[PDB]
Amino acid sequence: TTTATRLTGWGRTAPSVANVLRTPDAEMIVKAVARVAESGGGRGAIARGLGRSYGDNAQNGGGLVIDMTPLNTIHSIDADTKLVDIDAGVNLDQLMKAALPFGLWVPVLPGTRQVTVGGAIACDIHGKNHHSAGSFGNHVRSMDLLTADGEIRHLTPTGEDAELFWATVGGNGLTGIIMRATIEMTPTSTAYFIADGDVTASLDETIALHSDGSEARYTYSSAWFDAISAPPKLGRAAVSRGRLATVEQLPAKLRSEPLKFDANKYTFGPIGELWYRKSGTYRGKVQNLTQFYHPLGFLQYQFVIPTEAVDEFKKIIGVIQASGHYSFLNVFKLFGPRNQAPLSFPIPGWNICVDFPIKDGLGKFVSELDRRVLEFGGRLYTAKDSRTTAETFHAMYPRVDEWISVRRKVDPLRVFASDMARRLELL
Ligand SMILES: Cc1cc2nc3c(=O)[nH]c(=O)nc-3n(C[C@H](O)[C@H](O)[C@H](O)COP(=O)(O)OP(=O)(O)OC[C@H]3O[C@@H](n4cnc5c(N)ncnc54)[C@H](O)[C@@H]3O)c2cc1C
Ligand SMILES: *N(O)c1cc(C(F)(F)F)cc2c(=O)nc(N3CCC4(CC3)OC[C@H](C)O4)sc12
Repeated sequence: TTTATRLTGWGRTAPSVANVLRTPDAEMIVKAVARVAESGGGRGAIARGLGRSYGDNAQNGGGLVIDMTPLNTIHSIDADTKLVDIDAGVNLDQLMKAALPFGLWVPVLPGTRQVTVGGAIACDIHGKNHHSAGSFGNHVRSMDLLTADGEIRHLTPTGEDAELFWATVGGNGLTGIIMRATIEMTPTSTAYFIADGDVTASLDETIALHSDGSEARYTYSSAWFDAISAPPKLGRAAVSRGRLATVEQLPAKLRSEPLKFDANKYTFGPIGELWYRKSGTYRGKVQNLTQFYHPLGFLQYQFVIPTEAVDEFKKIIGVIQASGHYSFLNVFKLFGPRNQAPLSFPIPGWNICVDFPIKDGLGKFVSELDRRVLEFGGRLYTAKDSRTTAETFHAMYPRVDEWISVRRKVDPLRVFASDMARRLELL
């Protein structure tokens, strides 16, 4: 039933060999776990979704990895309660297409639709609407968790078992296997966005745009920013903000199916600077999911710095541009309020995603970035991380001990284990 497979995260780095189970039969998954629990210690088990996490949180070298993608039954969708009851292996793309005809919108979407509900919960994923909607965990009304004792537990965010529910959110698989969840969806009357585009010339302008109160007018906000140019250019951005459109805001051609699923010589001169300002500046543009949300040998790096530490954030950015490591795909956003999950990554503050080409000295440079992020009160994201230390991680998440204590109640014999758990000492 299990196949010895060579696994890696999305970054295609740090491989380890695991016996991978792949079954639609929930019963065989249950017996598998009990089989891991019976054989004493061993290197335990971990669930895996679509493998989109860049790090080592869904591989388990020398142990068992359970592939959850064949558990992809959508059980029910209800437009009146706005609830969706789905297996953990359903992906958000499948969920998005199933839910649209009910006037229901997946409440948190990440940069790719190929992620499982299970993965979305376990990494407590965020998106472009974090400042208005929180993260994925905020919208989960219930989940069924297969715990180390072989029993399936029904968890809810309030009432008893709350502690365990909030340990599972952003718990990277380490409380057990989410089999099934109920999600509350966002009502919508269209599959479209209405978007305002703003272009800044400086980091200080980017920050001001995000501090002037304009952010409250928009449910979705993000920006591509310059991580390469010298200041004051550094941190100039193409900002894209907006909301889901209502049917009366759609052009006529689109009002009958409102919920339809869907370099040159001038380039571095002043004429292109002008083109770039023009084409990035607009009001009330209607856009489908792709145009607005997916507008598009590397090391993905993501951090958030708390809101108040704006000087510190600016400094980190400068260290990056003077580093001699050049990143082109840079996404910036201001996160809103955090949730109660002790290992949830997002906090209110300045979030950035960069992508460095693997080069001589990068490894030791990002270690130095880790220290700055730590010192400035931020954290890195397990979904993006393959290489930080246990000591850095623990200090970045001061509620880790509180989280560890919950995991020890639910998994006393350390039945659930991963490459990340051992590296980050969450085992
Ligand atoms: C191109 C790209 C863009 C991205 N953009 C964003 C973004 O904008 N925002 C964001 O937050 N993230 C983003 N991500 C990261 C991605 O959203 C998360 O890594 C997500 O957790 C991946 O889902 P997955 O199903 O592939 O899970 P995997 O990568 O297979 O697993 C991730 C973690 O979830 C756990 N897990 C999976 N299934 C279960 C289950 N059934 N029960 C318990 N635990 C489980 C795993 O054990 C592992 O710890 C991006 C990734 C890529 C490749
Ligand atoms: N950081 O990676 C990041 C943060 C956010 C936000 F929610 F915090 F704002 C959003 C976000 C995103 O929407 N997309 C990202 N992509 C990274 C990789 C990608 C697709 C989208 O970019 C080009 C390449 C083809 O794939 S990251 C991101």
